[PDB]
Amino acid sequence: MRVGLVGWRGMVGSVLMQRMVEERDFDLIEPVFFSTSQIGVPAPNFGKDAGMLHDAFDIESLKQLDAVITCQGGSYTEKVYPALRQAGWKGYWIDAASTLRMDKEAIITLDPVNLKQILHGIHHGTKTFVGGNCTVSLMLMALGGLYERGLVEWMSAMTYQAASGAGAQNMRELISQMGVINDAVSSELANPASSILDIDKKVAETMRSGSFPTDNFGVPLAGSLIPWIDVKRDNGQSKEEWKAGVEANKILGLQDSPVPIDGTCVRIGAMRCHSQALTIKLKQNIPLDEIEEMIATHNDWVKVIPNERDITARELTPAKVTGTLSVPVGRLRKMAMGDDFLNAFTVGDQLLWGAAEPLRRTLRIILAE
Amino acid sequence: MRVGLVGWRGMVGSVLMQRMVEERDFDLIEPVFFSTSQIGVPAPNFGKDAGMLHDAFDIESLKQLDAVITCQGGSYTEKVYPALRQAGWKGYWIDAASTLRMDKEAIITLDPVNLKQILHGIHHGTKTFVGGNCTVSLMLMALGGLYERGLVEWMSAMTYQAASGAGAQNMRELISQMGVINDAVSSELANPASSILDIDKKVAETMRSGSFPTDNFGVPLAGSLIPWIDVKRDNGQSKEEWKAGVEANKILGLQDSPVPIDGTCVRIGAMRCHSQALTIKLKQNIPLDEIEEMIATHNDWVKVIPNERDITARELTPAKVTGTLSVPVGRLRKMAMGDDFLNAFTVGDQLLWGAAEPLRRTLRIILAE
Repeated sequence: MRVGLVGWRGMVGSVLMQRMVEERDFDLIEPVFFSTSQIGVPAPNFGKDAGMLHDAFDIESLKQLDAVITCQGGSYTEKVYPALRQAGWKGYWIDAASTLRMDKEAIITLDPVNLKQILHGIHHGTKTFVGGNCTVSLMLMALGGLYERGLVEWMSAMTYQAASGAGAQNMRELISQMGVINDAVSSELANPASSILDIDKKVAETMRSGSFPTDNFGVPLAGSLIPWIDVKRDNGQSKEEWKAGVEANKILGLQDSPVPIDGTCVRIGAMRCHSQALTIKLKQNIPLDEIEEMIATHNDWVKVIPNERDITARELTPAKVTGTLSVPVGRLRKMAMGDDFLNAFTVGDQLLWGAAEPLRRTLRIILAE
Repeated sequence: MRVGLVGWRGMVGSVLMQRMVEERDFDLIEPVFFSTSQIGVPAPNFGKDAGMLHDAFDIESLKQLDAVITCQGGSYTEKVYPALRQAGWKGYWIDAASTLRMDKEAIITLDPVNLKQILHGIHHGTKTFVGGNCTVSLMLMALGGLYERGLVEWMSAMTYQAASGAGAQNMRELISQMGVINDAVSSELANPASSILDIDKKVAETMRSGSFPTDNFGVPLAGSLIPWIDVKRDNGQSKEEWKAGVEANKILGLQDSPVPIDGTCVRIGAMRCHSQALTIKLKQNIPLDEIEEMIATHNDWVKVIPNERDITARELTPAKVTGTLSVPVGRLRKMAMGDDFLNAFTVGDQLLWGAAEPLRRTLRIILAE
């Protein structure tokens, strides 16, 4: 199989390349590397020679491929995808971008949750497979066991989203902001006799100053939070908030009778893990033990953490999860509202299950069929 | 009125002192400053001479006071309060600590919500007045207009709690951790062409290292979060999560038919403002405009932030709110679950309405009555 790679040098693409090397995906394909900047020079060698860099915008070149995996983003997909399909290309388009998620000819791919749907699509002529929104994918990796059994009546999701969701430049800005905050008080910070209110005064002033680095976020992130992600929609949701309901229900094949999913999506000062605090309304009163089993046995990556302070502090955090494929879920308990209300808190890596991992897995599924 | 001040040198105490100076509270009282480790040293001069620092554990000296305002904490109250009351002291005990909050003889004070309850207490022999949990006070300052009208069926609260809530050393530690994170990658950040994954790897290693300053939190906070605050309770709640239900219903005088309040309390890398993401179940489908009016008209400090992207990012954040008495609430909209589900996101300063402000206001109410 001849597989084109686009956006392999960017953040998501570089994670994908790392994972494809780790899993020896390249052993099974003929990789063709494309560039949006410079062509004709040697392609990256991740273990074997792959020839030259090809023109990412050349329709004839793309037409010769059996598949494309693109992490290049929405602008690229919009520019290339329609023309490529119009030109008669029937190969597999595997895409990280949101562009095609809700297209009638596309399947959103999260195989631990919807392998059956993916396989049906492959067998019946679906050629476009799109990774879902990071928060959606991470939530379903945590709660797939409940959703697959049709037990969720509705879910409120309040999120704690990392800088990586916005981009590499945003991550850099977050760290720079952290440095500027510390710089303001570093001389007196470690002196317990120094006025804590004077320290706070300087921190607040620094964060409010015009020179505080906020080009990417627009406002401070370090030391703060931003309770709005992406553009406004007419009903008052942000696009980030709206994505959950439409995408999860497409993944789950419930568009005719969707699970209402809503809440507030908040950016916080984390690098690359999204966390989510969930109010889950269940259709029945299920014992907590059974809920724990349903969740834990759904997939190999979900990890149900005992509901205890010390273990939670150590295991259920971005510090623990960053750069791993593990999806811990904890604080699992019935709520004051009733035995059909379930609290959950989950953490997941935005770049792995939330971006790169479903792309390589989809490739492997297509190969095996 | 002779008023004793205990724990005035600490963080909440320092904020209280600043506020009492700003509002000229000292003009109305005879302040007597107490101490644990500086007995005999001249008392602070905030405008007038207050003599010398008295012994905070001497019951005989405390008995000469008409009132005590204590920011000293739970262990101090546990030791001094029973002994002082048993000695026959009939003065006013105004306390920030959680200790006496649920005692039958005590009133939880948040006068923009329960002035009437406080006044009735004063006129009927109540001599113990206790500030509520920071999260409870801040939530009710935002949503008092709905709660006082009995329109809330239940509420799920997912919190984003500032470092200051854990203590002054914890806030310092947060800033310290920010510095350590930046230090690890400062060279790479200054280079435009550095790899984001290399930067990410170093940040994660730094956060996980024994050298990372985690003495107070036990785990990283900067770059992370901690979805557990305070001790575990038998039903799986943390103490922090349990406080909202018992305290809010006491404040509102709803013990006979309490509003269910529950959720997950999470520590994040914010300086001194708590933020809360609320799923509010209403007993009726109230028009959104009317909800906003009910919220806005409740008190002088709540601020309805229009549900627009740019204004939300600028106004509904710790960076905006820090060190002010403003309690913005925004993202006000009906949710996917139905028009009797209200989303709300609110931010409030932990040290003001969440700690010091109800104490000085209670003093002023007692003085005026």
